[PDB]
Amino acid sequence: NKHQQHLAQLPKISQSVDDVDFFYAPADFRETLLEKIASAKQRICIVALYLEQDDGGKGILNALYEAKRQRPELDVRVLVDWHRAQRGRIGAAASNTNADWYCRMAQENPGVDVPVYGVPINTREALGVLHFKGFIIDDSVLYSGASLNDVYLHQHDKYRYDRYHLIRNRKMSDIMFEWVTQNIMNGRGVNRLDDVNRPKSPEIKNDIRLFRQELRDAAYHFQGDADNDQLSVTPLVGLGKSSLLNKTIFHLMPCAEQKLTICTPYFNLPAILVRNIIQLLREGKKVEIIVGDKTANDFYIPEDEPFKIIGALPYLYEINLRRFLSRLQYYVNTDQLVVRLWKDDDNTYALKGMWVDDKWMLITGNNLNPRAWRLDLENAILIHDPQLELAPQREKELELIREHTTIVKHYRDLQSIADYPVKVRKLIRRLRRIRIDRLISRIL
Ligand SMILES: CCCCCCCCCCCCCCCC(=O)OC[C@H](COP(=O)(O)OP(=O)(O)OC[C@H]1O[C@@H](n2ccc(N)nc2=O)[C@H](O)[C@@H]1O)OC(=O)CCCCCCCCCCCCCCC
Repeated sequence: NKHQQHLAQLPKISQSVDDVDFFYAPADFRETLLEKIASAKQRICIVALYLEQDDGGKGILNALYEAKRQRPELDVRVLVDWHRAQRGRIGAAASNTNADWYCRMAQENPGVDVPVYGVPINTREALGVLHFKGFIIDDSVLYSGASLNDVYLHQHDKYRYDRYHLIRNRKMSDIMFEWVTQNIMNGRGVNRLDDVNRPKSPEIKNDIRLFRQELRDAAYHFQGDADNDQLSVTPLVGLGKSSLLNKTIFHLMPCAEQKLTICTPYFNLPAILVRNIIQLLREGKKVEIIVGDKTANDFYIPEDEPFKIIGALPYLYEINLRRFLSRLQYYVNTDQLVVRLWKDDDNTYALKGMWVDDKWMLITGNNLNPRAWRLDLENAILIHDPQLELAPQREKELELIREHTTIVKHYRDLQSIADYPVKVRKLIRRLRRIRIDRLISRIL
């Protein structure tokens, strides 16, 4: 079996069960992060899509400044997306940016250096973003898809559901930390957001081009020290067709002997992944797909509030799901295909991951969409648990993930375009007439 061989031959870093901690809620993740910031003695590397200027973001940044204040020799770095940091939300009131905020924070803390870098994966945000996940603190990585804001940290009443794994592993964290240092920190495109005279994009357009071309080769290189019959972790990083992550995602699915479970908050599977699923289904195996309700998509705008064009995305992601469910309705009937809609009032959904049987767990920022396949800098940690040492945590986590879901029993239980609000419905129909929906899909 060529797929199983790929996995068997992946380099693997030995992992102690006692150096792996699951957390099951945003608040716990927040507290853990604050716990580790205060405790860190060597380094703190925060890579995130963004670090918002809200109570959540402030909480984390204040704690970083405080850590550096009490340990000047501490190596503290924040890396966020260059483009995202220099704008407000799409279709919101143009405002003070996070980058401006980063500048005020430096000014307001004169003695203490917490460099905030901005990482452009492409010259336009829409064609590439920093989707590298990981908070690297000393010998450990607190790993999550979460960015740093109110909802992701559950600062107040609303939350955004992600996953949270802390892994103490000297070798892995070193590999991840050094990679970030070598391939991002010093690198053409990367500029400091905590500087009022930071450049604009026209000046670095060619720096970004060469940066992307070097990241096209983005990979980790390390010797394996663990065999395929012991708990291990395999850090994976990638961008584009050369991504080892994407190839590992590809080969994982067919390795399922019983069941595959997939999480994504943006359901838009590349054809090659859909074929994997169909294969599994045709072999009598089970496939579980846990996606958010459109109302739990962070692009969703309620009927109440004025409609904005970006608010059409969750509808498109649902169209994708309904089309996918309609094709495979037989397997829903046989109870092999289980599609779960997640919804918890107006809380939002951001879960990623793959589970292959009870043996592999992929924790990743990868949303298994065209964005991750072609555009964005993605990473992951692949946990191999052959002796089932993490079974209590795996089972507990999935139990909690599934709690606020309902199983789709037929595809027509999902709304069709006809049922959508008049402005959305109209917009979407026009896009489908002139096949623009097929085009936009590639950046979704
Ligand atoms: C009214 C004006 C109309 C004009 C529209 C054109 C404007 C385009 C320029 C901006 C392009 C943004 C690209 C973002 C890609 C990204 O973050 O990709 C990664 C992301 C998943 O990252 P993950 O780590 O999983 O985390 P999140 O899910 O929290 O990431 C969501 C990001 O999106 C931001 N956001 C969310 C809601 C909102 N209203 N505005 C925001 O800025 C958040 O602040 C955050 O940065 O994957 C995605 O986000 C998947 C969707 C990609 C969007 C594709 C480009 C924009 C749509 C296309 C234009 C046509 C309109 C639609 C017509 C049907």
